[PDB]
Amino acid sequence: ACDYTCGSACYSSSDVSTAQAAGYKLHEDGETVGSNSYPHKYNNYEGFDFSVSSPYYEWPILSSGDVYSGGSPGADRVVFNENNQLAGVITHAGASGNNFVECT
Ligand SMILES: Nc1nc2c(ncn2[C@@H]2O[C@H](CO)[C@@H](O)[C@H]2OP(=O)(O)O)c(=O)[nH]1
Repeated sequence: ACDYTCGSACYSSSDVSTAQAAGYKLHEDGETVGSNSYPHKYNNYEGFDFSVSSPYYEWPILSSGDVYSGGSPGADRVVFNENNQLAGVITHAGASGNNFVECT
């Protein structure tokens, strides 16, 4: 059930897969939504040890279960690459500044 824990947000594999599919599709069509223009390149400044190759893209995953459509993105993100492989699930919760910590 709780495959990914972001602070207090709990996401299942299906939740991630659904959000990732939506984000990858917009990337594929070259579209973006929200004040921060998601999905956009994630440079991995935090230096996370991803098992998949770059480039990476961040896309918001909502605790409500809805697919992001340009509103408030919240603190959690799913990270994917050009192969639509899941690099990881990250969050701003528990981090300082605009930094991310990996969800466990
Ligand atoms: N913290 C962080 N921000 C990133 C990274 N890659 C791109 N960014 C963007 O770099 C700027 C400083 O963090 C922000 O615009 C941020 O976008 P988001 O705010 O949409 O994450 C990354 O690897 N880590």
